[PDB]
Amino acid sequence: HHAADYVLYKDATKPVEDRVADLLGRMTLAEKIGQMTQIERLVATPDVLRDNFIGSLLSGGGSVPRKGATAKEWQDMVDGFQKACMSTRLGIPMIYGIDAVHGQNNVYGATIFPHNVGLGATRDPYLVKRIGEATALEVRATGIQYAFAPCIAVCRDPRWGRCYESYSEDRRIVQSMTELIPGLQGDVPKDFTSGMPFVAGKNKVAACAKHFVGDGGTVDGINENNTIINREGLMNIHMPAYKNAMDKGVSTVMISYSSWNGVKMHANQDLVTGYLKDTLKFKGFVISDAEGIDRITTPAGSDYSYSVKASILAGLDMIMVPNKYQQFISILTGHVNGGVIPMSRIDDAVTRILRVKFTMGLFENPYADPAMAEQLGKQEHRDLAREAARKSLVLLKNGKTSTDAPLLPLPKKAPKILVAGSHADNLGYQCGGWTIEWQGDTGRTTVGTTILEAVKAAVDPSTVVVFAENPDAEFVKSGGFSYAIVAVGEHPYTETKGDNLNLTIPEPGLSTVQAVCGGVRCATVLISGRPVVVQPLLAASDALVAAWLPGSEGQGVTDALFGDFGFTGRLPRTWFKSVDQLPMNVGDAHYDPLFRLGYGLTTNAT
Ligand SMILES: CO[C@@H]1O[C@H](CS[C@@H]2O[C@H](CO)[C@@H](O)[C@H](O)[C@H]2O)[C@@H](O)[C@H](O)[C@H]1O
Repeated sequence: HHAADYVLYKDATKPVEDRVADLLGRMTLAEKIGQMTQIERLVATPDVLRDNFIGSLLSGGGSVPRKGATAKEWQDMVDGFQKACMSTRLGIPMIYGIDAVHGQNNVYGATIFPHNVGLGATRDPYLVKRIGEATALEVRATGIQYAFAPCIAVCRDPRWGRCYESYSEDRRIVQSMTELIPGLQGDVPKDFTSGMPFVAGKNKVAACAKHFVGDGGTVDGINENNTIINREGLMNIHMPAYKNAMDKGVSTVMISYSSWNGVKMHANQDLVTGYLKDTLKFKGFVISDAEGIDRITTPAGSDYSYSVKASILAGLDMIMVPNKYQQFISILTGHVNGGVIPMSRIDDAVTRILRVKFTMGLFENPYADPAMAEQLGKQEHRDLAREAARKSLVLLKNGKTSTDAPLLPLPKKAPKILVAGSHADNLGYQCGGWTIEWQGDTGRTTVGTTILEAVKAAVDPSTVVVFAENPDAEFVKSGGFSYAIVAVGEHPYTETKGDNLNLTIPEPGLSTVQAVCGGVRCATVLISGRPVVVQPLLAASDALVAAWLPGSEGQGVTDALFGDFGFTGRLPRTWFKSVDQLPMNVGDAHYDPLFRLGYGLTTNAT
């Protein structure tokens, strides 16, 4: 179609499959293996990207151009890498990925949404879709085209450090929340074939259903461990939301570090090729987790030659190396040259990668849109996060006896009130893991409103608000307070650091609640990624709210405390009486919860 130097794959009017096949046919082995290689920005340079024909870059947790970087700085970084990739012989644009898992959370000033467990409490898939939409905008504000979300793990044991990344222990709730996908990517057309990838265009991002499969089913909630369950159970609990993801055109699937009945997912041909590709008809690309192929072996990295063979033969398409790319490319090249990995396998991997790139418009818009920068931290998105935080809250108790006046909602006008606890004025703590840093952090790490700040913004001007992080009993009794709001809970964590066999909150937390509630009527706000031992907190408190990890918009909490809205959240997980009961999930034989899945008290708006 019509100039003399015409190249079909560069023609935006041509069908995606025609463009894919036209480009594939022109590629060298080096160019093909390059496409299959994803590297950290930390090891990327223009020469590296060009010389190795690199297909993808990522920012892992906390991998940022600098602390406090603006949206424009991110765009300029991504564009710099893209300019190198576009300078190769074939000019294949790279795709840049990041964990935008509760907003564009590595980025300073990005709206931080509640983590997934709290989103499960909302039972509101349309809310989650709108969060996906807002997240896509804030990711594109930074020039990034690809989000490693949603985590559709079904966490079956809250001792797991990623339980907060799971919408629920109930697969039906996880299935419902796959609405994140068309939020991130755009809605698929009416004709759409389940398993095809889809992204609407330059204001949307490629999504990633992760981590395939059974990441939430590991023994004792040990992160990356073995999931011991028969096929029927894997298919009934851990797999269903992957089919919903196929139906919604999820562009990519990331493989789990975990094993199923002793077989590493990163080496499981039956599940990756036999099931995901051949049965579910997935036609996007399958990506490893970071050093996932290394961890096939024990010790990890002890036979990288085998790691490459096993993973690529299993059906993985793109390898999140993410650092030692030279070794990866060299070994894979050697395996192909020696006939150990057939060219058909390479061509399939590259077909899938290119399919996603062409489909999403990446060849047409390889560079960032500077007009999108202002989407970052946009007030409308914060208003959405505030709605989500409020809807996520689960009221567990509202009065010590059935005959007491209900404490909540609290009055906005009172002479003097107390706000207390380690989590009352700590933005990092209310965001939890995957916020600015990989593991999260403490204090004022980004733009947001803490619980204290939200209280001050809510109350009548005549209301005096006193803050004390850890007041003693005498301070509270002598203070002339009308009531107190006390916020305590878990510190930020991610992945194995969050694995926890005792699930008791750090001190001081309970001691502060006891001191405050002993002196004045108190509403306890519990910040956690999961159910934790809660009977002692309940015994002390007039009212208690499970607020999960509500994100940057602390006014979501006070919107419910002061009755602007009624409490509506319902537990998306079983609340255990004791960790000795675990695992214990709804539908089990000996089900003996402190609070069952679905429990939640309500209030009416005042
Ligand atoms: C300890 O090394 C750090 O690990 C984290 C998490 S591993 C892996 O990372 C993927 C890409 O960021 C996530 O999509 C996936 O869910 C995680 O399991 C990694 O983010 C850091 O880059 C790395 O320093």
